[PDB]
Amino acid sequence: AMDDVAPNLKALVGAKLAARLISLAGGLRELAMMPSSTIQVLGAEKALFRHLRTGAKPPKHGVIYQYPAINRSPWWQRGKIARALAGKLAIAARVDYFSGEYIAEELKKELEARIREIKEKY
RNA sequence: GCGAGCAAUGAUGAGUGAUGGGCGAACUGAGCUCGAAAGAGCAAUGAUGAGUGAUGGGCGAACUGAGCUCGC
Repeated sequence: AMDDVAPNLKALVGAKLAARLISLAGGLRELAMMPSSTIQVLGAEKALFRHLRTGAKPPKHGVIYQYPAINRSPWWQRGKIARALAGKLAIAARVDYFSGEYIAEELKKELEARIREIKEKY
């Protein structure tokens, strides 16, 4: 049993999003020090920039956009899933930096359950 | 105060602006959804709001063309 050891972000979202969130926070310490309501908009790029400089439309999502329930679903669900996903990611990044202990099937079950709740709602 | 020089065969005005890429001034911060309705489930370990692309109606918008200069 002491051979099956792994990081959580690789299981909850996988490398295409995990290594992007690390690179857009500059590092994994910095991603673990970030709030859900900034992890939502990491890699929104030109959309975050002009929401500041010109006071434009707030970015609904950043590099999280290609998640398994955002770029492929109705607009009603796209906004609600983005911040819930960023919540569960803000937990997962703090786990993988500060302790490195594995819980990611429960972090998956909670994000199945909150998206099933978004389904009974919408 | 009055005259003098230049000018439609071109007097006047302006040291200031363009195009492209990030960051900073404490994102919202609790509601939502189902139900005859009390109620029930989800939620600060993040509810909700803030998307991109396209379709239709409405609203508004800015070079001049003669003045410039002076001696006592």
